Amino acid sequence: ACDYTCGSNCYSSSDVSTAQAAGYKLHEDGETVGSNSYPHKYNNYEGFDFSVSSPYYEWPILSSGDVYSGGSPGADRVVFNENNQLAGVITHTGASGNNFVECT
Ligand SMILES: Nc1nc2c(ncn2[C@@H]2O[C@H](CO)[C@@H](OP(=O)(O)O)[C@H]2O)c(=O)[nH]1
Ligand SMILES: [Ca+2]
Repeated sequence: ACDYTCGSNCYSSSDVSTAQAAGYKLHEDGETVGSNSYPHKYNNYEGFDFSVSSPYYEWPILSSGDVYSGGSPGADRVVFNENNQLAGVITHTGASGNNFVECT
């Protein structure tokens, strides 16, 4: 069973922890990857009820199982905070335009 289901993509907790660790490391070092500069601030315009405090940062999680290193980020993202706490896993899949919905 999937711990997080983003559309058709299936992710386990280990998939999320691995992606999160990479994104947080880049955040700490003040570095970014890709043309859209990840990781970067996630403003939460959607208004999700996150259990952890802001600021939030978004980082791509890939269905391939690889850690994001540039190029197309796909539709899925892990959102973490300043303390490297997982806020949640969100996706563009099933959401209009560039909006997000939570992965179930
Ligand atoms: N939908 C949405 N996009 C946000 C939010 N905060 C920042 N963004 C950025 O706005 C764009 C929406 O897809 C993305 O930028 P990016 O294109 O540079 O990755 C996304 O990272 C937010 O709260 N909601
Ligand atoms: Ca996996």
